[PDB]
Amino acid sequence: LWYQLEKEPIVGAETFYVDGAANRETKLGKAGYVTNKGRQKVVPLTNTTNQKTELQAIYLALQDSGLEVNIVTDSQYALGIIQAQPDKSESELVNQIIEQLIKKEKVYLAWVPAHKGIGGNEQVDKLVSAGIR
Ligand SMILES: O=C(O)Cc1cc(=O)oc2c(O)c(O)ccc12
Ligand SMILES: [Mn+2]
Ligand SMILES: [Mn+2]
Repeated sequence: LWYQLEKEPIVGAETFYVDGAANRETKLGKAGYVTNKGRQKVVPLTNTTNQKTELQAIYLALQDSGLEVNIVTDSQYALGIIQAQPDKSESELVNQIIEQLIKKEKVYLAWVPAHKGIGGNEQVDKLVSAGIR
């Protein structure tokens, strides 16, 4: 079915490093990205969870990118959902992400381990984590 993930990075395409952070007690969160072209975004979230913020971040990257995009996440949870290539989810947010994925021409989704010195990943982590932490 209909959408396909690239097997290797798209050379020359904007690369979005995404992350989210949420506070357990307070349920406040942030989602965001930084790109290799100097683009950045951080949005505040309420009544959220870590996994929801990580999915929110990918949705933003998808909304704000062109038809070809590389996305680098540290979330295995999100990776799983997207690599599974579902038709429909019970989650509205996942369905929105799916809708956006179909509208892309090429999407590469990479995973990196959190807090292991990957440049872009550390950058966005610091962004979304500030004030939440
Ligand atoms: O790697 C970990 O310890 C858990 C973890 C998973 C994830 O998806 O995102 C994370 C993150 O953004 C952090 O700042 C710290 C830990 C995680
Ligand atoms: Mn993360
Ligand atoms: Mn982080």
